[PDB]
Amino acid sequence: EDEWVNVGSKFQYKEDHPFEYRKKEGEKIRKKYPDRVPVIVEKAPKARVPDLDKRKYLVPSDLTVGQFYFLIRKRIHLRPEDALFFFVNNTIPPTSATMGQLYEDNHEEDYFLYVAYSDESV
Repeated sequence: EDEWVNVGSKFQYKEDHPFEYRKKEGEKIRKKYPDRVPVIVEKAPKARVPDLDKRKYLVPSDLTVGQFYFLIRKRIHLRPEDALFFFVNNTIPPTSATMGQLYEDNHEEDYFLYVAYSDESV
C-alpha cells in the first residue's frame, strides 16, 4: 500500500533495455498470462558456471523454487555433483516457496523476477 519496492543488483537485461522498455513487456505478460510468472535468469559476474542459452522464462505460479532450480540445472547441463545457488535480490530463496510467492515478494518495478545463479554464495 505501503508496499516495499524491490531493488536488485546489476543484471545484464537491466543494462540492455531501458526501464521504460523493460516495464512495458512486463505488464503486457501478466495480462496475457495471469497464471504464470516472467523470470529473468542470469549468471553471476564472477561465477564459474556455463552461461544460459536463453534467459527469459515464463514460469507457472504454482511451481516451487526448488523445482525451477533443478529445471535450470538441466539447462546448464550440470552433472549430479556440481554446485549451484540461486540469488533473488542478493538472498538465497527458500526451496519450499512457490514462484508465485517469490514473485510477489521480490519482483522489481518492471514486473520482472530476477534470479541470479553461481557456484558459490556471493
